[PDB]
Amino acid sequence: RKIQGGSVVEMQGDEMTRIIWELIKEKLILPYVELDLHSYDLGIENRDATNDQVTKDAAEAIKKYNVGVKCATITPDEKRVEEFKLKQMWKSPNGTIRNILGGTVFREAIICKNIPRLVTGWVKPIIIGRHAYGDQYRATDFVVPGPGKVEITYTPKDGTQKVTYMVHDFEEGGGVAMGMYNQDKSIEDFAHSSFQMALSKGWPLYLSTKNTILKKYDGRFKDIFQEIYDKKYKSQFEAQKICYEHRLIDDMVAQAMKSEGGFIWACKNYDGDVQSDSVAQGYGSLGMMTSVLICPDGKTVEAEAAHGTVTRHYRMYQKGQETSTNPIASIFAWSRGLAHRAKLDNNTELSFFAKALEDVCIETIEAGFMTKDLAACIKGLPNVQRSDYLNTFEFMDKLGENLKAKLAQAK
Amino acid sequence: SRKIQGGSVVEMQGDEMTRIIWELIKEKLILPYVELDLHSYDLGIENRDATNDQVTKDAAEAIKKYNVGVKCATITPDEKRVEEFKLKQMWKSPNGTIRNILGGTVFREAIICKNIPRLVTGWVKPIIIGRHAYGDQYRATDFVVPGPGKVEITYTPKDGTQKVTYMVHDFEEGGGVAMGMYNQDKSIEDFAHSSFQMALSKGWPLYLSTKNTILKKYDGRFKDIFQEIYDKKYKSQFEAQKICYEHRLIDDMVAQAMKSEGGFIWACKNYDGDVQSDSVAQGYGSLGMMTSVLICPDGKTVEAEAAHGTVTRHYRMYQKGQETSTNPIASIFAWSRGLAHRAKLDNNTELSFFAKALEDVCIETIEAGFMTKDLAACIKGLPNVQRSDYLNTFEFMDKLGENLKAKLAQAK
Ligand SMILES: NC(=O)c1ccc[n+]([C@@H]2O[C@H](COP(=O)([O-])OP(=O)(O)OC[C@H]3O[C@@H](n4cnc5c(N)ncnc54)[C@H](OP(=O)(O)O)[C@@H]3O)[C@@H](O)[C@H]2O)c1
Ligand SMILES: NC(=O)c1ccc[n+]([C@@H]2O[C@H](COP(=O)([O-])OP(=O)(O)OC[C@H]3O[C@@H](n4cnc5c(N)ncnc54)[C@H](OP(=O)(O)O)[C@@H]3O)[C@@H](O)[C@H]2O)c1
Ligand SMILES: O=C([O-])CC(=O)C(=O)O
Ligand SMILES: O=C([O-])CC(=O)C(=O)O
Ligand SMILES: O=C([O-])CC(=O)C(=O)O
Ligand SMILES: O=C([O-])CC(=O)C(=O)O
Repeated sequence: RKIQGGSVVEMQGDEMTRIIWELIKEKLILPYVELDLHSYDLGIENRDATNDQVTKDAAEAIKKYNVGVKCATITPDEKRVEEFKLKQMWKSPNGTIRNILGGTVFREAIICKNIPRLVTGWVKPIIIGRHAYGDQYRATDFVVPGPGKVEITYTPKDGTQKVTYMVHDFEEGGGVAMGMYNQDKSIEDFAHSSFQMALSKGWPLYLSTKNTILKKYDGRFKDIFQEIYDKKYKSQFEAQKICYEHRLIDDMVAQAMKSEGGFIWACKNYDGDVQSDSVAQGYGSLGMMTSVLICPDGKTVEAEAAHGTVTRHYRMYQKGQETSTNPIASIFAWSRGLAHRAKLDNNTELSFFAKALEDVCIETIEAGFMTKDLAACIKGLPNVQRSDYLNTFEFMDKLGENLKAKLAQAK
Repeated sequence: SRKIQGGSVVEMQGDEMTRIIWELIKEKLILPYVELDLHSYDLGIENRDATNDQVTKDAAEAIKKYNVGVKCATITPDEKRVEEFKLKQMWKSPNGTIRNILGGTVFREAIICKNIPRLVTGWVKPIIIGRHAYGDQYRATDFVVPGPGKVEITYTPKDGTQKVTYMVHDFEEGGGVAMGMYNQDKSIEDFAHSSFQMALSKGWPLYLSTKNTILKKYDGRFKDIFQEIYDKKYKSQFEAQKICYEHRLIDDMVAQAMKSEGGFIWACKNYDGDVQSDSVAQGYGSLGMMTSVLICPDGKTVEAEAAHGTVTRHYRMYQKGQETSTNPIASIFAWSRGLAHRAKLDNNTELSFFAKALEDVCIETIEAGFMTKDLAACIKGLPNVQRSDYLNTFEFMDKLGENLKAKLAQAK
């Protein structure tokens, strides 16, 4: 009999990750777990067919059932419009979901003992807490077609006192302009999540901004964090002998690069996006990172891989050429979602299954069976032979066999 | 004098630890050997406050006139700096002010010594960042939103046609923050040309990073302008030199850079060039070992600087009587790169030799085992560094001065 899993929102995606997602459900999930599975096809063609309504529906379902697991998706630009004959240049589904749910996206490498890093000093984990709301990911941007003025205006709801600011007077030619924003409550929730995560690990917490340049916008982040620290967390931090520090982002990225790891890094949305990929690659691979959106309600989570649809590998797949795409991040999307589902429901067998799934992945790699990205960590990319790694499908097969044995040996 | 006649140079003095080092460089490495028509602007925080920041604008105009500026790191004030110095205003970054006036691309690259281990194992070839020097976050209009209300952004055509208004956000609960930022077509085009030309001159591929999937209009403009200029002007030359141009999304690009062997030009939007130049500098060894030169679109005007800041934390150690070991190399290369460009403009052979000899002295000294503590930590690991492994700030300047004097004396 299969494990009774409960309610989980599943979002399918695009290109190489869509194929991997199918293999994960077929070989690793469905043979062992029966789920109340609420599935939403966020493939690009279905998003286009539904005028992106399928994306909004999925987000509302995550809010209802409190657990979502999402496959990487195409965010379309002009080249994608021509490729898929799109009606519109749809917004990122991740930006849409995060805008609705809010919260902090926590990202952390998945570590194997036999995988050398590219950054020599990182012997302890770096955990990025990426603010999931606003800034560049909910911006209003446009092409300035020629000479003219761009202004930004604030009108208070108690229609008494409006302010207009000059952004730029385009005297010659055109260019681009944009407005973006963030909300106090969202920044407050982001602070609370970062302080709580640091206390949960017993590690120092660092916030990065560029408040010397964006004195008002980034100053608000720095001020809210410091206020919340002083009033709610300072004594707990002092009790655990850990600290909280604000740093300018350019200092911070260099400090992280030379650190030993073992800190929480609170990142504004954009910095969290960019630096999580830098950090993932520094440890090993984009295929070896977890990403979990923890919503401010302390109950709803959305788990995903940090990487994209791996288009470049997909193009090799389309030509029949052998590919070796790392599926572990996609697998930990499922394992982290199912683990949270089990924690909500006190589902003992599902908790065991989710941890066993993660253990199989680590054990398999550490025994010497891995995809090409990890073989390249060990040997160096010029020295990688075909005999050093498994292709995507061989590796999925090896994981399937090792999970079968683990679950059988457990019964 | 019998010194090298070096010509006209705009000098911009700065703050905290770099101000101390800056004077040591002039006193020990420059002025004993080079006679300069020095146009000095004190961009220390106190003189900027006293002149209501006018000294900063005057300095930028002087760089325009004399085509060469060398700049010390400066404090950009926030609330805490206003309190520390009782400033009249939260002045804007002098770097932003100068760059907004001059425009161009800031090219940044590590300074490599053969005995200094990297933190990033793969980087055996140079990574050159071309940072767009204009616009975006560094000439933004940002403000606090004090409570519920609407933020909108409007474009008013100069030709009288219909104004366009877009909603930014309806704040329905509480306040927050909002901002507008922009960039200009001509500046983006100049940024493209500079990046393509740098790639061809070094003979390396070029990569532009944006987030055009998200900022489809704003960043799509960068991508489209680069691609059109590539197709119309540079693609044939790239193909002849066996190199390529590619646009990549920024999160892919930073991971690609991490695992690369190096050997590429990286065209960065203003903010990314700021942040990633610090990450790259540290990856090769130290923030003290990176050059930074703003190359203006006129192909004649340059401003050289270090990429790091005023090193406040070391300055605080100096103020309390604690020994410091701050790396001056980036500050020295600001002078050497500025003087080298002055020499190129003037066909000044002796000055060109002096500027190269100055850089060689820095590299030879470190490779001979004389270095500041950051570089000793590269070799031994910070926990294993002993006092005998390095020289303090002043000792290292003295050793460079000794080695420069010896090199120039042998050269005659
Ligand atoms: N969360 C999301 O849904 C998400 C995130 C990012 C991007 N995207 C979307 O994904 C599409 C492609 O974006 P992109 O090419 O910039 O980013 P990407 O899909 O993350 O791939 C970039 C490169 O990273 C390496 N990589 C990423 N994941 C890997 C894995 N699982 N195994 C092995 N290598 C991996 C590969 O490098 P090599 O080529 O060197 O092998 C790959 O070509 C775009 O349409 C974008 O909008 C979606
Ligand atoms: N171009 C510019 O004018 C510029 C650029 C950046 C910042 N700033 C300004 O500089 C001030 C301080 O900013 P910050 O502390 O964020 O950045 P910073 O001055 O670059 O220093 C940050 C840290 O980097 C290391 N570092 C930087 N330069 C070094 C050198 N020459 N030798 C050895 N180590 C070096 C030190 O790390 P450890 O503490 O670990 O030793 C230092 O504390 C601020 O007022 C800021 O506005 C100016
Ligand atoms: O923000 C992310 O995590 C990935 C992204 O930019 C997109 O969804 O296109
Ligand atoms: O951009 C403008 O038209 C004026 C302004 O705010 C600036 O000099 O940054
Ligand atoms: O932009 C730079 O090169 C350094 C910076 O942010 C500042 O001047 O405060
Ligand atoms: O923010 C608003 O009020 C409407 C809008 O532009 C969005 O939903 O991003």
